[PDB]
Amino acid sequence: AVSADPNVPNVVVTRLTLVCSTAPGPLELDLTGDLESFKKQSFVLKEGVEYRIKISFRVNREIVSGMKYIQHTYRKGVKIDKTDYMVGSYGPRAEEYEFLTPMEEAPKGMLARGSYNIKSRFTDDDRTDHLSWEWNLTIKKEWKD
Repeated sequence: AVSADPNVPNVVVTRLTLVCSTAPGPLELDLTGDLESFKKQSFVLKEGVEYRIKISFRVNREIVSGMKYIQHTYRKGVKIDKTDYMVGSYGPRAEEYEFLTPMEEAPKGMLARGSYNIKSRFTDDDRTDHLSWEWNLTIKKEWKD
């Protein structure tokens, strides 16, 4: 044989970042080992600040011509917004990359405050789903003001 055996996927969501240029820092959601530790807590978000989201993933085996990112804004148990994000063709170079979603205002309002469960399924246009999990988003008044 040659080198070590595969028996492992080549593309998996390594982490999720949330830059807002206002909060205390980018919320990093690890998605490789402890995945059930996110359903116990949530990321404090602002009423509706325009924040961008960046998904990270390592590719060290084959190219993924058709990387996609999904996210169902589950609210009160019911879905209120879920869509896919066409990324592009990714090839294995040496390490992982970082996707970047444009602005995204959160739900604001005296009632909008609360935890919002989200279903994200990062899949590729090949024949399966690389990885998928679920994290909640707690909206508040001001995390730094």
